[PDB]
Amino acid sequence: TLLINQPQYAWLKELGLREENEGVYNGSWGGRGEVITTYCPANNEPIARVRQASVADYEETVKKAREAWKIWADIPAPKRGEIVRQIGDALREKIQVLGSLVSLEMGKILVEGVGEVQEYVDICDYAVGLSRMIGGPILPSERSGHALIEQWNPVGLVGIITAFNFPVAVYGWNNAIAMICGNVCLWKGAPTTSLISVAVTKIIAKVLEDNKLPGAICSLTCGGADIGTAMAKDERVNLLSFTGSTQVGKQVGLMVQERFGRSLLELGGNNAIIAFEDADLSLVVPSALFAAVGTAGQRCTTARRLFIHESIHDEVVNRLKKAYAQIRVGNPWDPNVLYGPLHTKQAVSMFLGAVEEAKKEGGTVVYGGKVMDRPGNYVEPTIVTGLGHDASIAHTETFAPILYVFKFQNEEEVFAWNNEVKQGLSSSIFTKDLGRIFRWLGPKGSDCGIVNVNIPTSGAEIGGAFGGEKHTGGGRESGSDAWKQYMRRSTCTINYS
Amino acid sequence: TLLINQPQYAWLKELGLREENEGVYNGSWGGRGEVITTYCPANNEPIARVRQASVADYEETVKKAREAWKIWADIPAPKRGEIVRQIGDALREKIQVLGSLVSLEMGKILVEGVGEVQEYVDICDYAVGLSRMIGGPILPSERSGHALIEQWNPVGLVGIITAFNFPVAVYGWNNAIAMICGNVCLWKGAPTTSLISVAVTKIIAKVLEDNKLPGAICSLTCGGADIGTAMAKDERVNLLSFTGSTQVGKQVGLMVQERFGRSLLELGGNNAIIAFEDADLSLVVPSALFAAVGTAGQRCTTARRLFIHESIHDEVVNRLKKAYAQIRVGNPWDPNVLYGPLHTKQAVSMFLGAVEEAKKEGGTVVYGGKVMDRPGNYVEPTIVTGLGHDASIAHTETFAPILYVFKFQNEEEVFAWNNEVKQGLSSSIFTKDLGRIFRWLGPKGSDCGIVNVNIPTSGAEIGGAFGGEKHTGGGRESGSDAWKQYMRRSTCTINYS
Amino acid sequence: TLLINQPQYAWLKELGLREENEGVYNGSWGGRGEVITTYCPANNEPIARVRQASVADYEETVKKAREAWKIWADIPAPKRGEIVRQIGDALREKIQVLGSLVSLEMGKILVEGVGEVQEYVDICDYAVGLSRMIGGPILPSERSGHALIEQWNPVGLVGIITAFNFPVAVYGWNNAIAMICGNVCLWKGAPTTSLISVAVTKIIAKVLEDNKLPGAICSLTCGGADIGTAMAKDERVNLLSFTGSTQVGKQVGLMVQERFGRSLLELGGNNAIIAFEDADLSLVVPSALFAAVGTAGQRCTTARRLFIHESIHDEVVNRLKKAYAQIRVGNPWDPNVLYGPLHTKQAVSMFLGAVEEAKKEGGTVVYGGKVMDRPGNYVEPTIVTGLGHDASIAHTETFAPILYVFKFQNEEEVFAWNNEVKQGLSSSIFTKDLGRIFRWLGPKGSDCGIVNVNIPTSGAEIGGAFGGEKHTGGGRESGSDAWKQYMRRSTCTINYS
Amino acid sequence: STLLINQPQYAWLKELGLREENEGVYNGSWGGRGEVITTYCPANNEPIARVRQASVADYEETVKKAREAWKIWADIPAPKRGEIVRQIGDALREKIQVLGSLVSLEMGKILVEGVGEVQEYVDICDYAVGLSRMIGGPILPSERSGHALIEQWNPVGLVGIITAFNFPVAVYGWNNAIAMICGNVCLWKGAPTTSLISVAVTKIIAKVLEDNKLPGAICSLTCGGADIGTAMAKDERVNLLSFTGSTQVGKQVGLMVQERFGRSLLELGGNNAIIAFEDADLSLVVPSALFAAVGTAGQRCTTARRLFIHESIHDEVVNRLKKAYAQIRVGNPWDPNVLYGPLHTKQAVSMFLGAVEEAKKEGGTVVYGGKVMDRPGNYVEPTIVTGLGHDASIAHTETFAPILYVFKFQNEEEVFAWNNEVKQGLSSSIFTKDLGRIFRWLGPKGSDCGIVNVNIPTSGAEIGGAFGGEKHTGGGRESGSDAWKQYMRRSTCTINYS
Ligand SMILES: NC(=O)C1=CN([C@@H]2O[C@H](COP(=O)(O)OP(=O)(O)OC[C@H]3O[C@@H](n4cnc5c(N)ncnc54)[C@H](O)[C@@H]3O)[C@@H](O)[C@H]2O)C=CC1
Ligand SMILES: [Br-]
Ligand SMILES: [Br-]
Ligand SMILES: [Br-]
Ligand SMILES: [Br-]
Ligand SMILES: [Br-]
Ligand SMILES: [Br-]
Ligand SMILES: [Br-]
Ligand SMILES: [Br-]
Ligand SMILES: [Br-]
Ligand code: NA
Ligand code: NA
Ligand code: NA
Ligand code: NA
Repeated sequence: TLLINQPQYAWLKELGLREENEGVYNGSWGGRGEVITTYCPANNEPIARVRQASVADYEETVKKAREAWKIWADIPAPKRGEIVRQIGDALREKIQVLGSLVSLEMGKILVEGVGEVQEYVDICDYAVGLSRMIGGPILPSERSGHALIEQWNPVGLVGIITAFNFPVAVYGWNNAIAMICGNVCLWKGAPTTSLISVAVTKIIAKVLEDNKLPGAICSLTCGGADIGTAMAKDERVNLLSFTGSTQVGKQVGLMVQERFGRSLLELGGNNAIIAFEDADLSLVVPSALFAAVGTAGQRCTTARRLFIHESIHDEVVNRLKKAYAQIRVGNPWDPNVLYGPLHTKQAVSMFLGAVEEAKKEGGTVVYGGKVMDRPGNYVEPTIVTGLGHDASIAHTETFAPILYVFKFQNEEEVFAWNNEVKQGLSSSIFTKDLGRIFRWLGPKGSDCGIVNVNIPTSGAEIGGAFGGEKHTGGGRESGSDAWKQYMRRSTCTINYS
Repeated sequence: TLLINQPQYAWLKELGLREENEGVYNGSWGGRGEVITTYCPANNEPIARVRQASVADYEETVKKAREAWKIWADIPAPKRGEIVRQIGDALREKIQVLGSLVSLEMGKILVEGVGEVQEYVDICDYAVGLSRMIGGPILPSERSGHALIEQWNPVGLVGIITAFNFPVAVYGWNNAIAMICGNVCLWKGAPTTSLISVAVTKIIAKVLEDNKLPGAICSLTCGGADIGTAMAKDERVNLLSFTGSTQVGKQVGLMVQERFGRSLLELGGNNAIIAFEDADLSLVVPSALFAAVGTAGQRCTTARRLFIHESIHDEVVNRLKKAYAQIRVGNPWDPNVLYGPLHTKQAVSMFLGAVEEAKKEGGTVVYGGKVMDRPGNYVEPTIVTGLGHDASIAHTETFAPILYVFKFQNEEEVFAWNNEVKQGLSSSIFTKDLGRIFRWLGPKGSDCGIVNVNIPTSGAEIGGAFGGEKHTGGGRESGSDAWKQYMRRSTCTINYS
Repeated sequence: TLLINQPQYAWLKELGLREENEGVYNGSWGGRGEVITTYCPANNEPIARVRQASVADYEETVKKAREAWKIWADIPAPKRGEIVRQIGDALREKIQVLGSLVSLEMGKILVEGVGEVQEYVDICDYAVGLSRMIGGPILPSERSGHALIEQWNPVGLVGIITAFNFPVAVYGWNNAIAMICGNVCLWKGAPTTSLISVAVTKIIAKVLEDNKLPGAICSLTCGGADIGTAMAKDERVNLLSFTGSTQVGKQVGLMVQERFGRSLLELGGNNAIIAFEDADLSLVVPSALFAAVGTAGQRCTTARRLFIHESIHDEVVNRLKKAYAQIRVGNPWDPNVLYGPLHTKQAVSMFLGAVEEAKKEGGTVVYGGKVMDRPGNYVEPTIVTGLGHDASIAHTETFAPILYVFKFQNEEEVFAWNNEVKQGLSSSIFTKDLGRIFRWLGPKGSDCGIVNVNIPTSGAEIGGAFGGEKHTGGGRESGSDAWKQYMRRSTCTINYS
Repeated sequence: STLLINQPQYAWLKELGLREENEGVYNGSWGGRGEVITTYCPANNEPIARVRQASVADYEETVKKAREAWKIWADIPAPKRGEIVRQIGDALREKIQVLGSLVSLEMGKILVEGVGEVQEYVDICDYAVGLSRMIGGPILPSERSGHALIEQWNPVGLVGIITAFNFPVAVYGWNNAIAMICGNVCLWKGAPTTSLISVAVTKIIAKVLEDNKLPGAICSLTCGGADIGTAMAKDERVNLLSFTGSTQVGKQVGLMVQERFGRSLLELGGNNAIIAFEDADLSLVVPSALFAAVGTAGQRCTTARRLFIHESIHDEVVNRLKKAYAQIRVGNPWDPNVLYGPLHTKQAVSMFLGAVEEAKKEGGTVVYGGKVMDRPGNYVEPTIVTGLGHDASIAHTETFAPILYVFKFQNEEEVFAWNNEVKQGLSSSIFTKDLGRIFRWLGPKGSDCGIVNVNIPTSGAEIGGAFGGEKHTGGGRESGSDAWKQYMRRSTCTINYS
């Protein structure tokens, strides 16, 4: 009954997957913890099993990673960059099958599964150049006969805890950067995407082994909250990068603070699109559709709040309802499918709870609101009008395709309403007005980490730093000088005289 | 009875000080909380009194600072830099009397009191240029017809809690940089340096008033742990910069993380000098003396551990104990004095307690270890030989002039011994060996924030970022790109097509 | 009789000027060359005299400057910054009287004279901060046990040749930056602005001498083409910064290239404003007025071409003609005057010849075109319609207030017409269209060094690099990383193993 | 059978797409109506194959096609330009052994160095892919309310690239990779004696562009000599001219470009010194000096030509160097583990003999070498001369041959001055353990060169740094740090949005 044992899913064997897989890698493969079965959300059928990390496995892995670090930190950064280059190429070779796995086990559509792998490929290619650039200034000392230099060094072991919804790319952004920065990594992915974590780790492990390097440079310990908490409490984990809910992230951040560790937190979002009266509606409508319903509303950057100027509110709502009706639903790996399932049955329950709460708080479901009558975790993408901007349910992140729509009149009030929530990840305005655009980007504009114009809330690329403010946690990944979070600065005065 | 009422201390009135002073400034002066008297630690005489902040005063001041922010954040950064330029000149004008107040109330020697004010003047002058530079890159988007820009904006209200020992410079580094970055400030200084906080605030207030700017841009709420905890818990304080003990700093860090605020933590040190066999002993001996006994051992960067190669250990210790015997003791503001009192009686008790625990743990006091028989809080600067490098008292920061001396033989072990403690502020080696120097600066070298060569642990200048790692808390102040901690990054994609 | 000998000009003596002044400074004052008398362009009266540099003076000065460099280059950059801070304050003390001298000898209105001095003060203030920043990265070597550092060192002697029209500020930009970068300076200003060059040099000389530094760090050799040519040919002049005509600059550039020196060329402009149909005309008209007629048309950044969309051409021209008629003409020291004389009688002749050439080429003088019947070098500010955009006289820089007006229809053609001239200094569009703005800033936009939107061609500030492309010569001054032009880069690999 | 390409043992040449006669113009189309040149193997003086160079008409057509191509290329986002450069890196990777071998065959340097050049190009390509997501300027805080201030960088347009014989792949590669990601189109004129290498490289690039449906004139080739080079130097359509070559020609090129207010990037001659202090590790100094002086048969721009040795250690170092020189394996440069090949031309051999005689006239003593080797091809003995004054005319002159001039010194100040007294300013190296001396060398009273090295010879450089020299070396930089800015135009842009 396991999908991996069915002829049609034989392609899973191309990723080295079998009926039961080792979920611990530290140079050797193992797993003496609980065996987990993951399921395909499109049909609720079991795919395969992963043997998770026991406490002893965790302990052994940390020690081995730290031993490997002594070798790795001695390799020149440009040479570490060559390893990351080879990782990029290894990912390229497995792009279709790895993206197909993301669609199968996570449930996003194929083009996005593949796109996710491509993101990891792209950050590897970026990191190769960065590996010849990272460092600080040599500064002019006020003291005669002295040099003053800013040095950057690896922090050591970078733990990486990742969410279900970007089961490849988030790890990738962290890995590529942490690696070139001279750190070793320990990955604990989402339990419900354990096969993806295993598959990615196999690809990287082959590269490390082919280059005669210790595998524990990119260690894996599959597990749940138990392993995650161990990481958060472990003084040997010098930086903990955590991508996940604000509720869990808060606790991770506190645990890391308690031990004077470093954390990089990438937490929840409650992202707004705002359409002004001068907006190009031919642009607004598809943008909002994609931002709200893409990945079945399971992106951290998903649009969950849509503010529309009173003058165009009804036309936009009507056009969006028509667009929602045209959405092609089906198995996420099938041709021309744009809409797949929610990742879990619990997510379906949370969706229904949110819809009922929206109604009690005074909103009207104008499209959707129900579970679809078909196998898997499918729900109707949903549009709610009539809530106050400050409705409790609108201020909460429900990780499901529910879009709350609000009217507004003026720019000052709607910027404030963008900013009034506790989340601070992404935000977008649609307008042609030059001044309004630069005000949006300025100190009285959006308070979010991602501040977009005429592109929706999921608009981001490798070259920029990615993350948010407020309850989104403050960390940054990927581009700009995000790398500095994975290194320790020293200010060094050398008296040579 | 109060020093300010004696003709010889009439100069205090040049700083706007009176017998009883208001300790709250927000545009207006007040203070409804407890009245504190501060004392001269050289003679234990009372200087004057300060009316501290009640809860109502704090609430009033936060609200006024937040209102002022709306005005201040709209002022172009270069024009903010002009205000900072004027602050610099205003401090210049009062450098001698302000330096004298620092010597009187805090107890450091006049040249260091004056030097502290000069540090604030210097960071103001640096910040004037920086106000025309702060920002991020315009990056090449992968999307045709799109711009990608990294913007930086003020965080809002910067709370600044400072320690007794640098009662002007630490505030100054935070103020000058926070200001040019478009933030408003709220200062809560050490209670035992309340007159200094008031004096500095008077100087800045006049500049803001003369420029028709709201005074709450540089607010003051004198108080103790009550006010400081309020600040740590206040969601209205967007960034809390805290300089102080690790113990307190840990709790402040936790309170800020609980509310998803930002913290900048500048905590304790336990700084090592390491003298290799090829060291210039004519440089090591006076460097170690200054690093260990300067400010009566009350710098966060004070040398508390001295590792000496076995071949030269006895010669250095003997030469150092001769040097200690020559130190000139007196009132810290008096001519040619090099050594003043400890800041409080409690510090004397802690000094005595450490000296005795050092003995319980097996150390030998080879110079000092006694209180001095004279008015004020004077202790003998102390050298302890014989302890194991891992003696619990050597691993503890005792904020007094006790120098623990250790033998070593090889480089790798002594680098490990630098690094074994929980603190990570400053470190220094004295050697001529080129390879050893670059190894010290590299990934297997010092783990500290300040990594020095042939200059002691007290060596730093405004052009570099200042701060530590591990239990020192990770924050940076002053130079390089420390300004980024006082601002929020956004990554902005503009579809202009 | 000399104006300086009349009682109402006694304020000239506040600048230390006398009836005959030494025009050579190198630590000592002299000048054995020809004695020049300078004249006020508002009335053609002689002001005072300056003893210029002979060949022997020049030779002695270059030798003394290179000797001074030995000392200066050994002073830490931040301490050089301290000298520059003091120069800025010394300029502040004399801002009104120096500004008055600029109005008298050069002929621009008083607010611009004072503004010019303020520009030098402001670049000094900027440079103080930059003196703690200048340098390059420490880079990650691909070689184990090697360091890789980019160092920057002074070039040595920076010769600075300046134009008549910004007789303080151009020198200032070069001086402040060159100085903090560890260079010594040799100034030859415009002979018709000799008193200004002397006055500025007296201010700097006092700072250097007060600080017991050799005065040849900021040397002065007043003279004409002879001294300028010597500088261009002198291998001891490591960098020659030349601000002036394209014609002269081309020859300076070739002379410097022949000897493998460095040049920084800041040459002519032919700057266009373009007004699109969506422009705010209440903004276009006053911006075009200021940009065209400010400084009597004698800025390098003066608007000389105005392209107006066909829909709005006649209205814009009608509004400009009206605005020109309200210009207040007179003595540039009269506080209500907005328009003074051209700098020389030759300039009047060139103006007249350009006006008559414009007519011969088919243009219509719609406003002005005549020499004014009054004392001094006054001409009417002039507007010419009806020429083709590629009319010969329109492609020529005539350094006088003549604005050539053209119609256009589409964006692509008008961007091409901005770009078709040989000059490449400044450019401006007036529009509200977001896409057009970004395209203007992009690879198919303006080809100039200054690319402005909704602000005219004279829009620039010290934080940015200033200069142009094409026949404007390529050099940059003032902000961003313009400082690198005044230093030599080295790429340094250190094998420490 | 006369041509090496028609002999069976060199059939590997065809793996590069080379034939008996090859088109030496590429602009999307291949051609060449100019003079046919035959290039020769310096190891055996045999002709390899032929290349049809550019006529004036070819040049004109190619510049026009390049400028049309620029309109398309500059509109492609920089990261997508980066992706093309990535693919160029991979295409070079595929041909690395055979293109390296052609470098050894046509140019004459040993195989590890020919392979090494191709690897350098691969490596700068990989660097440029990251850089393509990074290039740009700051957004600055305007002093004006309601205004933005932005520093923008845009392509200059057409970058002409003239290269020398001695790095016939790597120098083009550094310029190409960077120019391309910066949105420029390129026009290459390589050394005539390395025409086959230019053709082979251009075939690799052409295939990548054409496979990606891009116009090939993005990376155009016009093989030729001084006539084509001069045209480029005079052409207003060539926005930046990057010239690598002799100081004598580079001066003229720089003057032509300046005359027309174009931009030049000049990478000219060197006269590079190694200085060994009394405290130097001799076990390091000797092999370093050997590699730096004799590597590439003395035909690197960064070749060590002057060796200053402290009086106390001079005789020992010279003796050890003479011993090491006698142990070098000589052979055909494309054979693995041969360490010493021929000079590039018969003319270069004659100039070597002339320089040795000049050294003797000026009072020097040849303590090793000085003669031609008794073997086929342009082989000369690597040569050590002692006894000259540091200011000897022939020591101040760049002779592109393996002649090392050795000098004694006593004091640091004097020997730093002697490093600096020549007109060239490319590379320099000291060997010492003294911390202060090392930082003084790096400081304002130290080396005046563009490359300033410590305990590694004069040929020590890597792609992450900017590469180039000062003084008569011409001032240009290639490869790393912010060298890219020379391939772009800066604009300072004020936007009033209020
Ligand atoms: N790009 C920029 O920053 C600026 C450019 N300019 C340009 O300057 C020109 C107006 O100023 P002018 O003083 O009339 O220019 P000019 O070219 O006649 O003279 C400029 C300076 O060069 C000197 N000089 C004259 N002949 C020389 C020679 N053969 N060799 C060396 N130096 C020589 C003059 O004495 C003077 O100091 C305009 O073209 C204007 O656009 C003016 C200000 C700024
Ligand atoms: Br998007
Ligand atoms: Br107020
Ligand atoms: Br110190
Ligand atoms: Br005339
Ligand atoms: Br303006
Ligand atoms: Br022809
Ligand atoms: Br032809
Ligand atoms: Br010859
Ligand atoms: Br090397
Ligand atoms: Na279902
Ligand atoms: Na006492
Ligand atoms: Na007149
Ligand atoms: Na031969």
